[PDB]
Amino acid sequence: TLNGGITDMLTELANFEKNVSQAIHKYNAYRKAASVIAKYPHKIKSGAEAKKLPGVGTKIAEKIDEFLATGKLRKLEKIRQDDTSSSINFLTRVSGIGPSAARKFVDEGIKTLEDLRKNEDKLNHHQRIGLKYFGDFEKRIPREEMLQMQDIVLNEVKKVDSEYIATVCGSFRRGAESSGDMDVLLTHPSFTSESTKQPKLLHQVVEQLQKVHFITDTLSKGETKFMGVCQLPSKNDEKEYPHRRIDIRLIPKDQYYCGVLYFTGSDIFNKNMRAHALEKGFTINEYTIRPLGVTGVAGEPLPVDSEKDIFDYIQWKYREPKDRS
DNA sequence: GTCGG
DNA sequence: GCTGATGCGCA
DNA sequence: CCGACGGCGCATCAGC
Ligand SMILES: [Cl-]
Ligand SMILES: [Cl-]
Ligand code: NA
Ligand code: NA
Ligand code: NA
Ligand code: NA
Repeated sequence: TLNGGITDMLTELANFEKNVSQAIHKYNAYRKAASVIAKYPHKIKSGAEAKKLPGVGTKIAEKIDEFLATGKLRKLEKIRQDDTSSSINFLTRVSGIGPSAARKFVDEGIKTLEDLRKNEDKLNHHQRIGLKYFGDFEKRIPREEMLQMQDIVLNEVKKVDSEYIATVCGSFRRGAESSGDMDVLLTHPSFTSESTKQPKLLHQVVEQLQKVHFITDTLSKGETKFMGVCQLPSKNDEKEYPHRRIDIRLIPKDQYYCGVLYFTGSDIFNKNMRAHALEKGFTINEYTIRPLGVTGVAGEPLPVDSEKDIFDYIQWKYREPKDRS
C-alpha cells in the first residue's frame, strides 16, 4: 500500500541476491528492510528518512533516493535485461529447484517451464512434483478451505487412534483469512524424548490420509517429518480444488506445546516472548523452556502441559493466538 | 547489506 | 555399501 | 573493523 514501489524494489533485490548471487544474508537484509518499510505509517519522501528505520542502511537509502527521483533502479533494469539472471530467478519458483539447480539448468539451456517438461529425466522426484503443480503451489488457500482441510485431518487422525493430538498451526491458528500451506503438528502419549514405545506413529497417519485420497503426493517422509501434497474433494458438477502443500511434524509429547507456541508465531511475537523470557530468567527455544542459573547456564527442561504453562513461567498474561500479531 | 561487539 | 556434505524448504 | 546473521529433517550427491 504505502511505499509499495519501495518494498517491491527491495523484494526484487532480495530475490536476486538469494537466487542469482547465492548470498543468503543479503536476501535477509533486503527482506528485513522491505518488512520494516511496509509497516511505516507515512509515505517515504527521502532515503534519509528511511535510514532511521532499523535495517535500512546507507546503500538502501541511496537506492530509495534513486527510486523516488527516477521511478526505477538502474541496477534492477540491468538485472532484468540479463537473460541468465532472470531465467535462474524464475526457475527457483519451482519447488525443489533452488539457486544451485536453477544455475545448473540454465547453464545447459534449460530456462523455462517448457524446457523443464522436455527434460523431466533431469529432474528429481521433488522437482517433478513442483513442476506438476507449479501454478497450484503459488495460490494462497482461503480460510474457508483451511477450515475444511482441518476437519479432514483432525478427523482421520482420530480414526487411526483417539489419543493422537493434532494441531494446525501457522497464521491460520492466529485467525488469518488465508494461508500459504498447511502445517500440522502431531503428537502421541507413546512418544517422548525419553524413549519411543511405538514405531510408525507418523506413517500410520500419512497412510490413512492417503487411504481417503486427501494426500496425493509425497515430497519427503521419515520418522518425524512428512512433506507432501494434498487436495480437498470436489463435487462432480463443480471445479476441482487446487493441490496444496502439507507438512506434518511428529513431536514428542513433552515438547509438544513449546512446538505449538513456536510454530504458531508470529516471528515478531516469538522474538519478543524469547527476550522477556530471558530476563525472568528462562530460555525458550522450539523444544523446551529451561531456567537460567545465576551464571547463565541453562538447567533441565521444565514440565509443560499446555501453552499457558509457558506464559505462567515468565509471568506473562496469556495471549490467545489471534492476539500474537 | 546492516548491525552490534 | 558406508559416511559426511550439500541442497532444499522450512518458524 | 570484523564476523554474525535460524538451524534442522530428509533426499541426494561426493568421495571413498
Ligand atoms: Cl550473504
Ligand atoms: Cl532443548
Ligand atoms: Na537504519
Ligand atoms: Na524453488
Ligand atoms: Na546482530
Ligand atoms: Na556415487
